[PDB]
Amino acid sequence: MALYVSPIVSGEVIRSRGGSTSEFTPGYVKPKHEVNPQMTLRRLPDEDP
Amino acid sequence: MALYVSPIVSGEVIRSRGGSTSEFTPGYVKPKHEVNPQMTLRRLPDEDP
Repeated sequence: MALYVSPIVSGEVIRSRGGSTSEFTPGYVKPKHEVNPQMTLRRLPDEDP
Repeated sequence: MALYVSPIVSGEVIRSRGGSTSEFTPGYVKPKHEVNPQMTLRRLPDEDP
């Protein structure tokens, strides 16, 4: 804060401030999915008969 | 989901979707009526005498 150093002593020296780092590197996602080429033979729920 | 697959273990295959039905034929209705031209001689409740 400041507290009260008297005008007869030098006083203490404050450490200024600062210093904080961090890392958040990798991440990933990959939704592979199949087309199923033999699924197209039968009738889909759509595509009215 | 496709959560978090790392990019050396490329990943797994999903099965997409599909399927539903129902059956109900037409239904039917027919209200027959008659005209019977022999009952037109007597006056209607309308058609003041």
